[PDB]
Amino acid sequence: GLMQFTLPVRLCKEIELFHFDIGPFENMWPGIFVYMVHRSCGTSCFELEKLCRFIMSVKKNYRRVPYHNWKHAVTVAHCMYAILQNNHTLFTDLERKGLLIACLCHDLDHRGFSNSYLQKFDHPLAALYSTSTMEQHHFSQTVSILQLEGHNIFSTLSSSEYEQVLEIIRKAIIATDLALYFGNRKQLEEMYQTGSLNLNNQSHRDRVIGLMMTACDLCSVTKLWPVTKLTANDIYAEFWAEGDEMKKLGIQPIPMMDRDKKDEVPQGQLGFYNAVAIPCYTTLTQILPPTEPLLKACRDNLSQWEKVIRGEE
Ligand SMILES: Cc1ncc(C)n2nc(CCc3nc(N4CCCC4)nn3C)nc12
Ligand SMILES: [Mg+2]
Ligand SMILES: [Zn+2]
Repeated sequence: GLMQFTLPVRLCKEIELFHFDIGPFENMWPGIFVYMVHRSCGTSCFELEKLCRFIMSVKKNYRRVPYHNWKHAVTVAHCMYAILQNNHTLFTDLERKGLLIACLCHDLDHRGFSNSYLQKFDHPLAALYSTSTMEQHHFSQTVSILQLEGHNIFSTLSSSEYEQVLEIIRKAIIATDLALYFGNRKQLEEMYQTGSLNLNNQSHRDRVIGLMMTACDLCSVTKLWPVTKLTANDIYAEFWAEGDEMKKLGIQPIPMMDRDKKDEVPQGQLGFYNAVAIPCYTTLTQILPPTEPLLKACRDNLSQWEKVIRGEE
């Protein structure tokens, strides 16, 4: 109970910043997550023994894929931590509890393949979940792990608080389906510009948490350039293997997943920053001004991709 987690000085200071990289030491990532819960939520939020057992079962249910792996989970949780710590008073006790968990769990048992590839392969998950296929699976894996003996980190919540937190987690995880992001951000933009945006309205909160989830999920584009660039290699390592698997089914993949179009990666990154990332962080900064460092870093990384195209690197 009197047992804080503490980090070395460099990590203790830099973990507070949006651009923090959790580092290559896999065995330090659980401590980093517990540290973040203890500070964003409190030392009393979860029973340490149950939290530790839950974190280790979540880790075991991420696969050894290039991008959608345990490092991505903890990375997306850290970005959410930074958002929560810069907007202290905007969020409920249950939201602080649920959102770090949602982030850690949001790609549970990812196989390295898009919802599109499961549907073309006719994977059993695509018959059980016709839209947001992997994201319904990730939420289902989360509930499974919460129900293992000694793993119910929410056991001290009332039955109605328990239903509320699992509903915050379900919506947060579904919102990481990027097909849902475009319309979500469009509605949030209209609501903020016409001044109808209202954070006492639950359906509006749900949208704002949805956007926070997209922002955390995309946060490789907000890191120092060497982090951004090397993460991009992992993203394509997945996409190109899926492209290979599309060609095995007799289907030309989209350019994004075709390794024959390696040479076009810099231009593909531009499209992605202009169509997805910059608009995401723009709308987020309008709604939650202290998240502006995410927009600023994204714009710096867009400018680095522009430099690659100009042969200046
Ligand atoms: C950084 C990042 N974070 C998250 C996600 C989901 N993504 N997805 C991307 C891929 C962007 C992209 N690349 C291409 N190509 C066309 C031919 C060459 C490459 N098209 N597009 C849209 N980057 C990311
Ligand atoms: Mg996902
Ligand atoms: Zn993700």
